[PDB]
Amino acid sequence: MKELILINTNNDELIKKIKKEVENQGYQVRDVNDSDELKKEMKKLAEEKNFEKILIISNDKQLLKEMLELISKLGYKVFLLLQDQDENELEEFKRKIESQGYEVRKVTDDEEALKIVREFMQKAGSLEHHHHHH
Repeated sequence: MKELILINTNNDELIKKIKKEVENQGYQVRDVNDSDELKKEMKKLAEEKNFEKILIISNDKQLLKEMLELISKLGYKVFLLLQDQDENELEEFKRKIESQGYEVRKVTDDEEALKIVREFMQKAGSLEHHHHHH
C-alpha cells in the first residue's frame, strides 16, 4: 500500500517549511508546477511499489484535480490539503472535491497546514480493509 497527500499552497516560504517536515518524517517530496510533470509522476508512483509514501506539493488546482482522479485509478489512498491567501478560492474548490467524495482539508494559517501534514503521517497508517466495499 502507498498513500498520496496533495498540498495546495501559493506561499513559497511555506512550501520549503513543508519539505523540511516531510524530510523529518522520511516521506518523499515531489513538486508539481506544470501539467506534463504530474502525468510523469503518476507513472513513477505506479512503477515503484515497495518504498515510502509520497507527498506532492502544487500551487495550481487544475493539476491537483487531475491527480485526485489519476491516483484513484492507480489504487492508492488519496488525501488533499489546501491553504492560500484567498479563503474564497479555497472553499469553492473544496466543496467540489467533497462532491467528488474525497478527504479534503482547508486552512487559513500556514501553521494549521503543517499540523495536518504531521497528522497525516500517523493517519495514513489506517486499517486498509482491502475488500473496501464492506
